[PDB]
Amino acid sequence: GTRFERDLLVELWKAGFAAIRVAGSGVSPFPCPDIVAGNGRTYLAIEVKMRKELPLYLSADEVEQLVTFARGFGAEAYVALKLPRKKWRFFPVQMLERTEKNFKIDESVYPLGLEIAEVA
Amino acid sequence: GTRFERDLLVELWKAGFAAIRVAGSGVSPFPCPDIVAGNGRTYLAIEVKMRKELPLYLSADEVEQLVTFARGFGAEAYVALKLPRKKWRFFPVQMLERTEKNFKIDESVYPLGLEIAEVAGKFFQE
DNA sequence: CGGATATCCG
DNA sequence: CGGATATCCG
Repeated sequence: GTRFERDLLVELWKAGFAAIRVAGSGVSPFPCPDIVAGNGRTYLAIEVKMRKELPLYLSADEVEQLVTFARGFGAEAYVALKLPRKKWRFFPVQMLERTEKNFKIDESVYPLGLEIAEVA
Repeated sequence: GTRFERDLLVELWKAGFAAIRVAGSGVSPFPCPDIVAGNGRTYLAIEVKMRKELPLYLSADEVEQLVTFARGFGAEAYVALKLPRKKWRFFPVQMLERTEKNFKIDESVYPLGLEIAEVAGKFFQE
């Protein structure tokens, strides 16, 4: 829980990123994203999710907010997803699938996600 | 809160930055700034300070950690200082005055600080 | 958020 | 070295 978020930051740090947890932006009612990270070359805006199983559903609003932040900041928008017994896995927002009104990572997308080492 | 960070976040947003306050910005063993901001081309790591009057003293450790973070992340390190009845002013770490063991912003340096519009203007540098 | 000590400026 | 401030830690 708190455990796996610590694990995610420690993995990012070991991969060479300085990474911070976000408290807020002072202008929006919601804190976005969850983590921002940079290594001097690559910058990441990360929405962090844990799920007991697939699929992960994301609202259109939450994907829009993440993409808008990433564009305004100069970062790559990512979703980090933790499943039980699995390592953290990273999905560029471009990998998300659409539902009628929203977004998802289902069984067909999950295998395409990246290990932190590849993101670097 | 603080209400100071909040007010600075609003000014950064008005100046075209996507800015965020850093959480657990004291309880961590690793270096981390108060605010991190980007506008698509410029990246800032900012230590935020409010004082009734000059000088602002800054510890060697606080400045070293700010520089270390900014180097690892890929950002420019700045101190943001608010004095009563003055707008926020931004100081690149290279601009800080030195005391015997630490750092400060005092009467000689305060006038050289940048207004938020000049920081935002870095967008157009190559 | 605030009380008390360690640091340290001048 | 005296007193202002950074910092710790409940």
